[PDB]
Amino acid sequence: MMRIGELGKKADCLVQTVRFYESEGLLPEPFRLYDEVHLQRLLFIRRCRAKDMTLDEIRQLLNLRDRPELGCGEVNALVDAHIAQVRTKMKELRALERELMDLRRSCDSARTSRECGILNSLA
Amino acid sequence: MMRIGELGKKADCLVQTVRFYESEGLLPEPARFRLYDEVHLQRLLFIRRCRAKDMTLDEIRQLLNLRDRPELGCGEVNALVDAHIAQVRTKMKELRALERELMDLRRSCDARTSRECGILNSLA
Ligand SMILES: [Pb+2]
Ligand SMILES: [Pb+2]
Repeated sequence: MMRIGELGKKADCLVQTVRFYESEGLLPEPFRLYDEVHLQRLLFIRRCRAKDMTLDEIRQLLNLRDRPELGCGEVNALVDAHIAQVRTKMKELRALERELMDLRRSCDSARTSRECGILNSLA
Repeated sequence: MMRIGELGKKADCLVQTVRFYESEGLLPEPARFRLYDEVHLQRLLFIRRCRAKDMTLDEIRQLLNLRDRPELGCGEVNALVDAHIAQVRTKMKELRALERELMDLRRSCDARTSRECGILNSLA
């Protein structure tokens, strides 16, 4: 059994982070003592957040993990939807890059603010 | 001269958005019971174009300060856009790596239960 400080140390995260996850309903119930189940939960959360998952996605995955008898098809759908999201964002960012490159080309090294091609194209 | 509602109509933005920009120091003082004029409209349009090019409120604040000083060199405007381009390029690299990571995750499950789920099991 561990206090929150020792749990945080073992999970390589701050006490305030553990308390954030508690306030968001991501940790099972536990002065308050914690054990191996809580540590493994924190590690699971950590790996999900490192794969860009939101708290809502993690809450859904945890609910499925807690119910081993349920079908896991929705897990595949969650990851597929995330992949689709990232692909759309990449397209948007490339278009933004090209837009900004065009903006940059509108001005040179030796001008005043009054003559600035960037400021003038934004006006 | 215009009230805020008319200014918002002309700039194609909400009154609350105008007030947000005011609270953030992005708009000059009202022309005159607050009244606005053409200068405020052109400012809102400038802000709109900047935000559509992914600029943050801090970058916009910087650009506005340089716009308000026409006698200065505009070299720092070029540097601001160059730094933004560099930022976007790094983000694109990170996102592509994330995409490839998520594709690998998805490949780990391929009519199973949660107990046997390859995705859930790889995250445990
Ligand atoms: Pb699955
Ligand atoms: Pb310039």
